[PDB]
Amino acid sequence: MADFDNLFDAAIARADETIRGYMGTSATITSGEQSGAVIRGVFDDPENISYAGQGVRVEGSSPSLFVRTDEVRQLRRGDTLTIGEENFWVDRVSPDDGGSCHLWLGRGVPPAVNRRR
Repeated sequence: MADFDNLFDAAIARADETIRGYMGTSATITSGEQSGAVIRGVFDDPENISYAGQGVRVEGSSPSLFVRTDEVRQLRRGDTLTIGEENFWVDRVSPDDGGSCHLWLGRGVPPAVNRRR
């Protein structure tokens, strides 16, 4: 469970806080215009509780995606993307002048995800 970690983790961090938080998400943008851009970022669901007591939310209705550059911004509506499972969709909005740095996604985690083992 714990091996090959420099040396220790008590009198070296001089902090001891904020450890959990595994990351490493890959998302790919494929639009009818210029499909061929791989971005990093994961899915976020405000609602949180997506198990029981659903069909209303009254708190979380749409999930956002966290990006680390400025490509998702270009991910204008009507663009399909693939992440991990290989399914990400731009839920963003643009009544006329699109360009919001909110990044609201719509997922459709399907079976086919190019597995290898």
